[PDB]
Parts: sequence; C-alpha cells; structure tokens
Amino acid sequence: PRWRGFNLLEAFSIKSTGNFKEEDFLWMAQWDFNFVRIPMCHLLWSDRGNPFIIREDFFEKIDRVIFWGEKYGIHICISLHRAPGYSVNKEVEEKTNLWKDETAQEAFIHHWSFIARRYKGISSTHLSFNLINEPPFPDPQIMSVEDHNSLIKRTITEIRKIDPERLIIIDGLGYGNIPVDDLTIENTVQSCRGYIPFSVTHYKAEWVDSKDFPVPEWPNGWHFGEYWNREKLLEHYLTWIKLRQKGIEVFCGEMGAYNKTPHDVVLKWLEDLLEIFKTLNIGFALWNFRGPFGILDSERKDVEYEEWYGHKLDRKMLELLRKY
Repeated sequence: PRWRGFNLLEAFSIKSTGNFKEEDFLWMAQWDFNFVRIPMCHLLWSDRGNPFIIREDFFEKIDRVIFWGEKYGIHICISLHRAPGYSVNKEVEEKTNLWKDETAQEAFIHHWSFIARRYKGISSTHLSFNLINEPPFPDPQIMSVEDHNSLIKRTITEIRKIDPERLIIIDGLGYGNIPVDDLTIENTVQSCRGYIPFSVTHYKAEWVDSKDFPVPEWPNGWHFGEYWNREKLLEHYLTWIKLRQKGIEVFCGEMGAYNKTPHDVVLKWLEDLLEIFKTLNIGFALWNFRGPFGILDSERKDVEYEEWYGHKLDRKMLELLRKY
C-alpha cells in the first residue's frame, strides 16, 4: 500500500538523544498514517576520526522503533542521513568523500552490514533501508553518476548476502530530485523530494543560503532562479513515475515547508503537491511530525493551534495530509 507518513528526527543530529516517542506512532496510526522514515546520524554510534567504530548499544533504541512500527502498523524506513564521508547536514564537516574514497566506502558497507545482520529476521513489510540521504548533483569531481551507482550496487550486494529479501530505498541524485536511470535493481524503490519551490518551503531557513529569496507566494513560487506552478510540479513528478516502466516504484521520502512561510501560502502549495501525489499514486513523508516542518509543535505565528496532549496541532495541515 502507498506509504503516507513522516520523518522522525530523534537520531538525526550529533546532539540527538536517540529516544523516539511511542506516542508519535500511536497518534499517526490513529490518524491512519502507515510510514515513518528515520534519518540517522552515524556519529551517534561511531567516530569522526574513525568511521569503523560501532557502539552497538545505540541500536537498542532503534529496536524500540521497530517494535512500535509493528505494534502500530507503521512501516519503518531506516536511513543514513550522515554516513562516513557524506551528509547534507553541515553541523559536522566530513573529512572524507564517500563517493570517491575507498576507505569511507568500506566503512559505509561495514555499517550497513552491521545493520542488515541485526535486523535479518525483520520482514520488508515492516522494515526498509535507505542507504544514504540526498546525494548531490553528479559533478564527477565530487560524485559521478557511475561513482554513485557502483557504490549503491556494491552496498546492496553486501546487504543481500546477509538478508536476500531486504527492500532498499534509493534517493534520487541532485538532493533527491533526479531519478537514477541505470539503477534497476530488484526490490528497490527510488525516493524523490517535495521541497520545490524553495521560496515557499525554505523561506528564511538558516541552513540554506536563503537571504535573497522572494516573498513566498503560490502559485508562481521561486526555486533556484525558476518560477513554479502546479503544472510544472505535475510535469516534474511525471518524469519520476516513468521509472515504473522499468519496474521501479517511487515515493517522496521528504516534503514540506518551514515555519516562517505564511500559513495560507503553505496550505495552497501543499494542497497542490498532495493532489499531484494522489493523482500519480506517489507516497509521501512530511519532513517532521513534531517540529518546524511538522503538523505538531511547528511554532508558526499565524496558526490557531489545537491542544494535543501537551502539544500544539496544526489541524488544517493534518486534515490536508489525511485526505490525500
């Protein structure tokens, strides 16, 4: 069934606790969602200076997430948001380049082999692996298309020597926006993104160079020099679902808008995005459940929040997600 849900960030940062909240799973299940992605920072169990370190005790926390996934009917997709030699997160600068460095790739495979072995008994109904979050545009001085595909193929091969049936999720290139043409591997799904356009979704975002973005507006939002509307969004995701002609399913592993964009603009944009995803049968995950991109505790100035067990619920946003 089409995946619909959220990312949970309790293992996202080097400062994260690793302690996920069971009530998140309870609530999203009661709202009829069925998917969570877990973007993980490998430094929570490893070392900046030695990428082969694994502190296995950390994964007792992920074991709990898998239990709650099974208890509440929520598929768990575990992802490396930071891995040896790569992350889009600037909180730590990687000293090596995963896409070129043999040692970082060995460590990458070492981590994924450890994780594959730990969860070999867990069905892909309940658990998938997203090997690496948001590879860059394939500039071959950093990462060629062939660099990426050969590494992903090698890593999948090693994972499936351990667990032959494990479902793998593969992010598009260009930070999850470009389909990967020559990765037609059995039992995989490719993952796109729903942040187009940045003037709406990343207005005043501190971790992006956003100082010159125009006032958010939708339609006619702005994204790296180009103006977007729902027909342009439709065209974009039509190129994605072309992967289905090669036997490859697609879904949108992250989407949403930050909390400095006027709510009326966010809801107009999100309505169009979700209508396109329903049209094309594309699953989705909002970047936050609780948090600035989320339906809860998003700290928007212009929302009449609903009380939700000590939290603040954006009911309009939730009901949009629930209807698509």
